[PDB]
Amino acid sequence: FHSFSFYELKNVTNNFDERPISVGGNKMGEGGFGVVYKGYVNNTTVAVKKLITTKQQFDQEIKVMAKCQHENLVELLGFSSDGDDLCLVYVYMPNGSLLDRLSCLDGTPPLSWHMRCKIAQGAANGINFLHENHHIHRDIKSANILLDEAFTAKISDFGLARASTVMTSRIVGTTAYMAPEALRGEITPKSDIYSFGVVLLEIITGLPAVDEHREPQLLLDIKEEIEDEEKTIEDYIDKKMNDADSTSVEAMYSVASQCLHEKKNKRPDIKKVQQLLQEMTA
Ligand SMILES: NC(=O)c1cnc(Nc2ccc3c(c2)CC(=O)N3)cc1NCc1ccccc1
Repeated sequence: FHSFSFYELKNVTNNFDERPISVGGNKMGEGGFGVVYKGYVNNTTVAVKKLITTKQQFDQEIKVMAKCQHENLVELLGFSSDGDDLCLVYVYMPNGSLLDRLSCLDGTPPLSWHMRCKIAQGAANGINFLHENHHIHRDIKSANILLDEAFTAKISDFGLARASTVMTSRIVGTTAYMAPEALRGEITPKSDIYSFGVVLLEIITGLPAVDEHREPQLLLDIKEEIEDEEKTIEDYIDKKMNDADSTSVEAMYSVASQCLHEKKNKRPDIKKVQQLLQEMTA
């Protein structure tokens, strides 16, 4: 890819400025894995991820990348195994995460239904490619669907991804998005489909998967509220959009509801998901 040299990265991220971008700093975000900073490497704006158990998820991401190169996956430009810390250099996504755009973080406009259908279709192509190449993401969520200049969906965080049903003791991912069997230890591509279903619900509603001050706290519980005839998806539609037509909204929910099949084998495969998502627009 490119070994970069820790000192070039330290330099281009203003000595890894802890100050947020908001105040003119370099810190973009965090996560248990490490801090992500904005850098400037030869006119190119980059995203530099500086990393409980000490070099795992590093060589994992490096291996999953190189293997995986699709227009719906974030591209890794380099790494840095020298100096003082383990860094990874990805392409800077100017339109941040889908979670950010759905929540209108930092006064951005609300995504239209048109944009949301491109984002769903695109993210499905990315999962498709990953599954075609026998990889299971294990953390499909809206925070992990990044958006470029043209609002193309790019799937991120492959440090947990596994080559493909096997059970495990170290259970990882984001609950609220996690499939019931994934919460039990089952490593399966079917879990990725379930987690995508939660993302479609987030796209439709504009509601985050989990909200402690909301009833229900878990967004997947609204699927039960809808199915138990109490309400309709039309009552949950993101009011922050002028172009969401009930016919395609119901079509997305139909897909989301199929993904959110509690029984792993009853869920559609990513290819079925892609063709139903294509159908919705065409
Ligand atoms: N506009 C933005 O805020 C923004 C710009 N560029 C990004 N690049 C990027 C690409 C691949 C990967 C990562 C970041 C982290 C990783 O693991 N892979 C991510 C962004 N937001 C989401 C974001 C995610 C994590 C931390 C801070 C921020």
